[PDB]
Amino acid sequence: DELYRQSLEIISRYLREQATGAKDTKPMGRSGATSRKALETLRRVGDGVQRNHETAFQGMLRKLDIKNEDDVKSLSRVMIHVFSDGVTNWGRIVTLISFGAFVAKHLKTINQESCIEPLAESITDVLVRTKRDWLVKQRGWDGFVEFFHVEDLEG
Ligand SMILES: CN1CC/C=C/[C@H](O)[C@@H]2CC[C@H]2CN2C[C@@]3(CCCc4cc(Cl)ccc43)COc3ccc(cc32)[C@@](O)(C(=O)O)CC1=O
Repeated sequence: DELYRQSLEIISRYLREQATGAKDTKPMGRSGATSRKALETLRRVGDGVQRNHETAFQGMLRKLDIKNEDDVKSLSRVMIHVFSDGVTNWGRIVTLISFGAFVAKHLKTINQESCIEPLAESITDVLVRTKRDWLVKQRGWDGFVEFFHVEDLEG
């Protein structure tokens, strides 16, 4: 399942990088060029989402009250409720992953870094297993990179 594997790699790297503030220097697996570009795109667009919706992000984090492994496990149901049960577009996918990064940073701050990888898996499961048809129709991570591509300015 190449789409699942690629998705998990991109999402896991972004969440870990957000939490630690350090780039992972290990090579990507399969489809490395696209995955690198996808991660670069999340760095740009995801960071903006977290700031544009800072108050709402903080509010939801507070409401969720994430302390430990069991709370992190409980998030799948919430993601299905909020993300899966609605329209699908790249913006909503970016928000799913960006709020994930916001939770990952919280996990670092409460010294529960071990829960970041399970969190990344949960987000990937929700995205790929509930929206595969859409993702395939939209050309997967190549489509993601194409959708957010910015042309160079003249001059
Ligand atoms: C205009 N916006 C962005 C501002 C809305 C902020 C919301 O109050 C709340 C703060 C987090 C967001 C709720 N979640 C966050 C949520 C749902 C809460 C649990 C959760 C946990 C993780 Cl690890 C990742 C994501 C999520 C599901 O992902 C979302 C995707 C799309 C939208 C909202 C999502 C979103 O698409 C939606 O609200 O439907 C976001 C949207 O329209």
